[PDB]
Amino acid sequence: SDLIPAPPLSKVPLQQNFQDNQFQGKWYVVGLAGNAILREDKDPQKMYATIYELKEDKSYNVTSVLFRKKKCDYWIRTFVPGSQPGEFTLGNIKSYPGLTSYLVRVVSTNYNQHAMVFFKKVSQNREYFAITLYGRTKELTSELKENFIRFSKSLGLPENHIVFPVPIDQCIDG
Ligand SMILES: N[C@H](CO)C(=O)OC[C@@H](N)C(=O)OC[C@H](NC(=O)c1cccc(O)c1O)C(=O)O
Ligand SMILES: [Fe+3]
Repeated sequence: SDLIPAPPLSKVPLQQNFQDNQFQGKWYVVGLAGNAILREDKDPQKMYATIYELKEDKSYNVTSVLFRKKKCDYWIRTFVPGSQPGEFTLGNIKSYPGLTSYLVRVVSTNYNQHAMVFFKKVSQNREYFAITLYGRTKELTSELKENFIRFSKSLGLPENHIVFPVPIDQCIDG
């Protein structure tokens, strides 16, 4: 119940010329970091997928599919376009008990291989933040992973708060 403080938004770059149409589709979480994320070598974090779908109103339908307790859970929420392109807020925030704020900032992406996305939420008055290294495939170059590690560290996170989920085939394919 001690959190590393969220960084100031100045330390989180924004992906320039964000193309919402090109960001659509399935992304694999090849890297995950955050002040509430901890490496667990006893029971390692399994890889999951997050699928982005533009609706007519240009807001995203965001579905995360995860393999947990031998079934696939489906975490659904809406990302509403924020102050500038590549920046979002959470739609229908009142339906999530405790949530007072939620921010999404796409830091960098080339749209067809990889992406880094910054998340910040204030839940039960506690300020959580996270970065995900998204991949179009389950594997990415060690270079991109090291860059993700360097970015996470630049935001105050030590490497025991930086995990690389293990590739799986259940649920996240198809
Ligand atoms: N189900 C998967 C793990 O199998 C999962 O929820 O991990 C993703 C991660 N973002 C997360 O939700 O874990 C920590 C959790 N959430 C965050 O730290 C978090 C932080 C910033 C933005 C978010 O949407 C978050 O969910 C928490 O508050 O304890
Ligand atoms: Fe979450």
